[PDB]
Amino acid sequence: VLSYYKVDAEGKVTKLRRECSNPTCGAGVFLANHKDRLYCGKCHSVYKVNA
RNA sequence: GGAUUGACAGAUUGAGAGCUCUUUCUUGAUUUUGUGGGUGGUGGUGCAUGGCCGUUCUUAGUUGGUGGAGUGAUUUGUCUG
Repeated sequence: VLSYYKVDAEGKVTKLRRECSNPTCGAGVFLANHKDRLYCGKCHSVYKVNA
């Protein structure tokens, strides 16, 4: 239950909740929307400059 | 269509222990809940024990086989100098 799919008609999908440009990962781990911060969960402090 | 785990920051806390709360993120069969059953315990019992030690005892004492005495417990042997 992670309802951030953003699937449209046409059979096109793009990703809600813009995700991490993590060097550790292949850009699959999703960031996390808080106030004054968007937060990575795998590397639990990476890429935190505000929205 | 998720068992569960972990986490920046803020509150919080002596304490960048998220322990617990807000925000959501992270991981994904290992765990988690209950039952039985275990493990651990510088917890009790030293009067339930082992082992070790100390002491009786820095002394010269202890024992039995065959015989003898004695109904016997026991004694002689292990002695008078």
